[PDB]
Amino acid sequence: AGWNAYIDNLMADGTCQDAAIVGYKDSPSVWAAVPGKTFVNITPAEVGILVGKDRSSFFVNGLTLGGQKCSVIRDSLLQDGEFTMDLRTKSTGGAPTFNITVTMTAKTLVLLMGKEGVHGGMINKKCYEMASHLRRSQY
Repeated sequence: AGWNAYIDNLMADGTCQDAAIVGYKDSPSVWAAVPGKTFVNITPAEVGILVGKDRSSFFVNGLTLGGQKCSVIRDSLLQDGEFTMDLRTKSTGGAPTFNITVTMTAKTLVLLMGKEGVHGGMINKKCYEMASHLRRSQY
């Protein structure tokens, strides 16, 4: 309810192409996402891996978000005051790859995907700031 307003903000400057707010407690589900893209299709199983105990194997095997294959660049998801994970999509046949940052709040995972050529640091900072805003409001 009203959660798509946060998506609108994340999508406002035009450098990002996808975004989602996913609750990870109890039964995971997408609270808001960009219709027609990738994050909207995120499954509870994919959410279980992001917040999982094994935080090594995915550096070798990669992971999927909405069925899209990704490689993990750095993981500080469960690190207090840091809360981020930087990823990059894995493409095939000349398709462009995009940078993604996932930030954990008290109840959600804020995922953001940049457009082609957009630096991961910019994506990381934007995702982190939205996550902190939510965190301050107890989400």
